[PDB]
Amino acid sequence: KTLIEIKQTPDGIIKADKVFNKVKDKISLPNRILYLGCGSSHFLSKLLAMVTNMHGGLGIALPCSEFLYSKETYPIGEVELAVGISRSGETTEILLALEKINVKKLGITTRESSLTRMCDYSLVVPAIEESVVMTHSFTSFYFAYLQLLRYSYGLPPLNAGEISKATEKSLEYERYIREIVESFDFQNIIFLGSGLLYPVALEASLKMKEMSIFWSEAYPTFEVRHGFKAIADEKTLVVLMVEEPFEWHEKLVKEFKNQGAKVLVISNSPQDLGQDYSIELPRLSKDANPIPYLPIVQLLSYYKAVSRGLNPDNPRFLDKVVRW
Amino acid sequence: MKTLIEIKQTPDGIIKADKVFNKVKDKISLPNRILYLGCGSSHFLSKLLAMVTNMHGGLGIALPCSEFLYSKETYPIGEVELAVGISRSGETTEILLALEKINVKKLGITTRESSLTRMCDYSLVVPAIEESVVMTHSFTSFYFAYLQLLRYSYGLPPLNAGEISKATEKSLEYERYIREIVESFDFQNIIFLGSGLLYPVALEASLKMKEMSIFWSEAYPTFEVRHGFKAIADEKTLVVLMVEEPFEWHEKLVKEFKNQGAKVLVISNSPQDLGQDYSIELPRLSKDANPIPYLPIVQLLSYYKAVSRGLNPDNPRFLDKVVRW
Ligand SMILES: O=P(O)(O)OC[C@@]1(O)OC[C@@H](O)[C@@H](O)[C@@H]1O
Ligand SMILES: O=P(O)(O)OC[C@@]1(O)OC[C@@H](O)[C@@H](O)[C@@H]1O
Repeated sequence: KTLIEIKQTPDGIIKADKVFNKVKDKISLPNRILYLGCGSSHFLSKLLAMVTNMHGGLGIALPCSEFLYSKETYPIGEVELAVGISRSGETTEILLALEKINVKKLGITTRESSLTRMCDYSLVVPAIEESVVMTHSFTSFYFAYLQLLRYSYGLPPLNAGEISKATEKSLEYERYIREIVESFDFQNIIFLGSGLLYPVALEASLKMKEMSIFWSEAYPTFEVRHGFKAIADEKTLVVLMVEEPFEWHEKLVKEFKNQGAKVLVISNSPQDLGQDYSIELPRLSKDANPIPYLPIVQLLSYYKAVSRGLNPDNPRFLDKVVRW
Repeated sequence: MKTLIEIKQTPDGIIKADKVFNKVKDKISLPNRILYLGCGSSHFLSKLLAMVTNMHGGLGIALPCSEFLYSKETYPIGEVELAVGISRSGETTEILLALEKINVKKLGITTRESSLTRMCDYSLVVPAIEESVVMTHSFTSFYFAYLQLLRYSYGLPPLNAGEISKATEKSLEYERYIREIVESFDFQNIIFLGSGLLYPVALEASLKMKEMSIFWSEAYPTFEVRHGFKAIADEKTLVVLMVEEPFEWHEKLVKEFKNQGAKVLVISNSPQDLGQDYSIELPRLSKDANPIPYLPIVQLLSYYKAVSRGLNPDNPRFLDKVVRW
């Protein structure tokens, strides 16, 4: 089901737009927003917090358990809205977190659930997934909320059709991605991204980790030179995700190749940075631009998993919903 | 070899830090809104400082230098009353580039007079000198020096340096125990876990293992690990749980990892048996200083694992002591 779900990304964008239009005039997102989630939903929370800041607001993201047990170490301050993100809407930690919150609560989930019952409003984006690994729901949740955020902040709406078609372009790379997995049997991998693409790198790494029971890491693009690069050699694939690369990116690619690693560049640029593999995606509004990158990293993780005889639908030791 | 010698200078580093603090305490006033910038281990130290700043009623945010340089708009920086640039060498290009773009007051934290100190309004020069490419005792020394300055600035009483230094001497007493774990359980990957102030310590611990042993190491906020990340832990994995005051969930988590076949080392300030295979109890200190004794433990673990693999922690492959552009 994992592959089928990744391929439903284009439709997920359309479903998200529909939900946005249904609730847009029922809730107005404020300036100070706290985002809470676990696992992939935490990485989505980080992404939402980032785009909130990008558009002039003040967003902070924290893992549910850190809010539950160590909130004093985080710069939360006054919260005008608390957003709880949970694909299942049943994760014990998010429910525990929200019951401690008194301010307005907005839930983001795929279904009517325990979560929606404890929130004042909710974005129920029906990007249903049977797989334990979150795929198109991440992308769909992001778009639905982004539309709502832009709307609340007085910005023009994004073109859902254009963005959905952009993800169809990402899916055209399926065979090429399969070829990467077939031609280079990497033993570990590093995902790199800056700004909005950093949370995407974190999510990408988790996809690879869950689906492939793999050694995968993720870092803000240039932070990797600070010790982290020591574990990259001829058995490593480095995935650099960048919208508009500059000289430092070319130097970084060269640096990794000098260590023997192979480099895959996913960008919105026609520039040759010296990469071994290249995936060019349609450039969109800066805030929506990360969307087409998700299906690419999801497909890469899926095919690497299959190449190891693993079942991405039900990774060993994992539960679909973490409960306590 | 200098790495082990440097790890063992942790106790003295605390004393050196206290001396610097007392020399500059009335020359530097720390504000409410502070931005912390650093790279690599210095970034993880920045996260720790930002957290303790929040813990004490201030507003601290930490960012890797390059993210501030090229993607600051995606972060909740807001109004900055002070920018703190952390760099052991004081020569990292990214920190120099970051600070020159800032107009507000700038404080540097480094081990030596350098390019960094020359562009800051003032600096905490803590002479915890290190020849190893891997940062060790300078991390805790920098932390203590600033922590004292923060407490003083915020009207709180001073921490007892001698007591904290002694606490790290207790950490070092576990050297044999740690060496023997490395010699008996040949783990192939490792996961460090910590919450609150111990999360940045887990991040730093993981980097120490990564740099010193060219190892597969990961770090996560304690309970976040159940959310998919735990899939890579099995009988070849050592899970290191760092916790000051464990409760019911910690015992359950330890048991969950053992059920996957992994062995668990618990480093805590509690005598409670959570079911761990290995146990290291450290002296409990003031909440803000409590993380200090944990550093030499993880540094020693990374060092011995490196030696067991015939690797030289002083000069990890591919690494430059100072990253320049
Ligand atoms: O709170 P949710 O978004 O339902 O889910 C959070 C999550 O960590 O739960 C356990 C696993 O299924 C993970 O793959 C998933 O991302
Ligand atoms: O800015 P600094 O704190 O000098 O150093 C930052 C750092 O990443 O530089 C490269 C290596 O030596 C690393 O071990 C070190 O932590």
